[PDB]
Amino acid sequence: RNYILGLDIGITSVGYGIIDYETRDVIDAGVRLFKEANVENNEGRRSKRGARRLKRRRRHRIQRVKKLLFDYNLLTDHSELSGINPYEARVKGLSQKLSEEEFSAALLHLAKRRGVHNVNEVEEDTGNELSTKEQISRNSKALEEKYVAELQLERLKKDGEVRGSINRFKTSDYVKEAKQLLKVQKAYHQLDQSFIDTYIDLLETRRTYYEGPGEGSPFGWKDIKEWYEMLMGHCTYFPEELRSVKYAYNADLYNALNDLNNLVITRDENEKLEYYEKFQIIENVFKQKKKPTLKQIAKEILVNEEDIKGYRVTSTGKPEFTNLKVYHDIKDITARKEIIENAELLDQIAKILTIYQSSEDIQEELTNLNSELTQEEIEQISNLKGYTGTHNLSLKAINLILDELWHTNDNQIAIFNRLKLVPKKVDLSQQKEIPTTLVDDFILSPVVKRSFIQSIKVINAIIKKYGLPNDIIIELAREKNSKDAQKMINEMQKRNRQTNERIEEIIRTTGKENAKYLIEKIKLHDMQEGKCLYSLEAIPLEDLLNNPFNYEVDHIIPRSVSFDNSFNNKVLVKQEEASKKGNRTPFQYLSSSDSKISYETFKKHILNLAKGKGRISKTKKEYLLEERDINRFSVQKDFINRNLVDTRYATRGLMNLLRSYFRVNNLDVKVKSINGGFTSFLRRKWKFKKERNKGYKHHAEDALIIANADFIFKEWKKLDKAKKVMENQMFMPEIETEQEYKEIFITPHQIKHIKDFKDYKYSHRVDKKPNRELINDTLYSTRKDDKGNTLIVNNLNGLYDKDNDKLKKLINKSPEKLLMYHHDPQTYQKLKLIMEQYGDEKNPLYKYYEETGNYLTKYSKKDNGPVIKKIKYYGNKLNAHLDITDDYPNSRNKVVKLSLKPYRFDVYLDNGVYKFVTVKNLDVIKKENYYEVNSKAYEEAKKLKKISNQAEFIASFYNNDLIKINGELYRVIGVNNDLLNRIEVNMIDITYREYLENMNDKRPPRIIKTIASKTQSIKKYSTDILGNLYEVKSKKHPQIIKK
RNA sequence: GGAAAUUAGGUGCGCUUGGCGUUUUAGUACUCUGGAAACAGAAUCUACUAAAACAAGGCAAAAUGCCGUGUU
DNA sequence: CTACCCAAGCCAAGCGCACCTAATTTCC
DNA sequence: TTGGGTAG
Ligand code: NA
Ligand code: NA
Ligand code: NA
Ligand code: NA
Repeated sequence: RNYILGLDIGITSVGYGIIDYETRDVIDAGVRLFKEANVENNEGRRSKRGARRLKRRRRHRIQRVKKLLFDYNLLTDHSELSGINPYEARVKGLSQKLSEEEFSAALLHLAKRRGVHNVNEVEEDTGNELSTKEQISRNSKALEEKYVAELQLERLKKDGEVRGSINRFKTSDYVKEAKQLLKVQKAYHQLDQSFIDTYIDLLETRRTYYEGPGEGSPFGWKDIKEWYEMLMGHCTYFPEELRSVKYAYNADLYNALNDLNNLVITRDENEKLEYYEKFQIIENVFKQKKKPTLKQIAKEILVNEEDIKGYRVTSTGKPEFTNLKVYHDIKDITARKEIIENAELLDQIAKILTIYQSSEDIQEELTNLNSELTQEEIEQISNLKGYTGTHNLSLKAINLILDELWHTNDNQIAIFNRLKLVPKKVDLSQQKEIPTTLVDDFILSPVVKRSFIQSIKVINAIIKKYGLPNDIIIELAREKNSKDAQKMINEMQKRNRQTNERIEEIIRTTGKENAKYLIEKIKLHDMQEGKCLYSLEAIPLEDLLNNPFNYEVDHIIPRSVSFDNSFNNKVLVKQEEASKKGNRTPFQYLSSSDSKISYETFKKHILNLAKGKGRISKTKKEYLLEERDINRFSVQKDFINRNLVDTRYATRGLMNLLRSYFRVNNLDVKVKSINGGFTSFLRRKWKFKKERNKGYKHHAEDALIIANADFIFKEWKKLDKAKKVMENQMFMPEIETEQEYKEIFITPHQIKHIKDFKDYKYSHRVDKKPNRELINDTLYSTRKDDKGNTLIVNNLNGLYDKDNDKLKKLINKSPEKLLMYHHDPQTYQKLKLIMEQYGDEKNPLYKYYEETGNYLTKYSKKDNGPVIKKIKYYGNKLNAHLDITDDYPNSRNKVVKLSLKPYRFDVYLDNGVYKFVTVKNLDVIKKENYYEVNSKAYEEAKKLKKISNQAEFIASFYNNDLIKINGELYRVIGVNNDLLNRIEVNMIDITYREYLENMNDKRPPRIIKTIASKTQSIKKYSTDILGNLYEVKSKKHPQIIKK
């Protein structure tokens, strides 16, 4: 039939509501669910990618230093340098002789940790933060008379350690020390100047941001030109043309001419500047003064400033005129007419200055110009600052209309329109459905991008199954992400705690239990300092408590135009003032005779109220002092745009995409958005359950409410004015009072259909991506007990943190797990003493150090033992793991990584018994065009699971795939335990965590299913994006993945 | 609403580095044994320093070498 | 099996371009 | 939230 589509677009969900356009009965409703596309995910990938390069290039630096030492025959395979201490050698080499083994180990150590380059220049007063800027400053002061190696050696002898936060130095300080060392060791070893040059180079050299990665990288570029051209944007009017450099000469001339052509001069002659005038202006004030002032242009044209209007202006109110940057930058170093009067050359100098990023490359590229530039000039030009960014137009666009700017008075947009040049757009005439490719182009957040792409796919599926709707109404989340969302929640709860405490304070003080029924009026009362804002008369709290009906909550701006139901549009006033005011603004009401006070007296009170701590809302101030005319349509448009509709950038982009698609394919579909604040008002007034603990269906419930709102706006003729604005159609009945407003929207008994609806559908996005995180980073050592079991060795760090009770619980439950319990028991007894004395304290080690200022030290008869900074203890028995012991030679024990991230599991039915094979991310291998499962790993896993050749493959299960275990349908999380045949699932219509909360069940909030001989049946289900269920069938395990 | 410009603020993608962190091994300290000491042996607990590995792995051949946790 | 338990790499410094917001001038 | 070992 004819239907209205409502969309609730969220961070992790897209809820849709389908309701009849006439009957207002719900056809269908559901939720599309997916993971939040938060920026930290890709940040993690980029961060790891950067870390790999750092480690790779650091290693490559060392190898080259060693390869250099090999070539000069200071190092051999046979040469042994193990006992040597670099800090001792590096200091000794500064004034004495070193062995070929002792000298090289000093050079190698320097090459490994070479310090920073960029931080160097600027000192920072020490706020005692562990900042690089602060630390570098602190070391420089302490490096005044000493070299780096010297200072480190002193710290080593004096403090016992070198490494840490302090070990941050400038690269120059290392190089300075290296140079001195090489100068002294120069006499004792046969080295040429090529040696000392190559090493210093190797020590200090690092890639630049514009140089990028090496030759192979898909992230790299061939040269600086290709690098910049890829990044820079394209012209608005010529898409094929690259933008001009922001400060090209012709670009700024274009800017200056637009300024002059926008001017209006009041005089007997023409009000617009003639060509000869603009020529004189450009030459006599623009090419003469760096920052042209209004006076200079006025003096040139022989009028006063007051006669000149229509000029760009700064926030101070001072005129802003285009600065000819290149012209003056070059003029200052050279006044030769050969250079300055050459626009083309000035253009080329600007481009070179902007594209390339260092003086040296600038010089070379400037030299390649074969201009009339003196080399002395070129070197001077290369140090010019501020050549960054692009103009929004190409030189092609700029040069084309430059004469027109000179000889007409039309600005750029007037000329472009006259020339029939339209800003580039994307055609959707060919598209069979609403495209998803365009989303990134107009989006800022990764979170919003995914939500939009999913939203579009939801729409495309709905129109395919249901046909086109007349109306699409959309609401977006207030939060940009979940972290931001949680912050909103915290502030909400905190405010609630404050108000709830305030109410308790009143019932204890007055004994009037009525206060819990007057929260909003009390909130207003406290916020308004106990005065009626319209009469400025005092509102005694006792009278408010006893007779609350005498004091009315009035809406500042009438909701007939404001559509604002929030606390910001509410004021507690006397019933008499609220009655007299009617459908007016405070300004309109207080201007009339009906009012007790003048608007000025009112304005004064509000302004003082709006300043200071606990002040009135800023939005409230803007409302209370609204002096525009409410009946003016333009003003009504502003309020609708602020409070009734969603005019945020992301919303506009998506909405325009939909409208553009429909208009081009000539589809009569009306698209609109709605402010979340207004829908919340509806849900509140339509008496929906306050506590949203029903699970995912709330998203579909919201979309139905959103769809119902669209229905209401198309039902009434008084809402036709507002409906028109929401649908953005070009251009009367209207809501006249507060009471009328309530009648139209507060209709709780007309939406029972929504609440009674119980046919919600759910769609969970399935993840099948290969090569995600393969395994946890942490390296673990192992031990073998007397029983023969290999045990994981864990570390206890942060023993002196306040809230760290890990050690206390460990000793009370299992002291024998401490390796220190078996070896060095003297220290254990020393620890146990500390533990027993502060048993009540969460961390006995914290309170100790807090009181003594000293840490637990290893036992020594001389009381000179070392501090204990972390304690090893035995963990669980080793099982599922990654053996990487081979990376560590002659290691007495196994070295492992843990948590083998599963890709999927394949269920087999083997002789009436269900079993499954766990496919790890480690088992999926990449090829140039595709991923494939390791057959040797799969068969091995098949054998370890005792799967037989007779067994038949049932299905594969990825994350969020639907599974029916013994007749109950769940969604797959993943393999929880391969060895114990335990897979983890969750509920489809709700989280299992919340399900237990509703039941007040204290069981662990995780569903673990065991696939064993007691398992009766396993089926694989799936859904469309709308949440419609269906069963699947397959014959063999997919071993090839395309990516 | 759209076009250009000026200032301030913000978001993302990409690049370039720093010092940590985990682990092994070696040396030293610490503990234990013998000894007048030197020193040797044991232990590998705690600490410091150096060398090496750090998503499994895949390329690549003197290289400011390259890829491997994102999206679809 | 149920009902537990544990533990999971991290900060700081540059840079390019794209995009957005707010304010100001003109015009379409 | 999730790999996965543990007590009973
Ligand atoms: Na480009
Ligand atoms: Na620049
Ligand atoms: Na009055
Ligand atoms: Na940025």
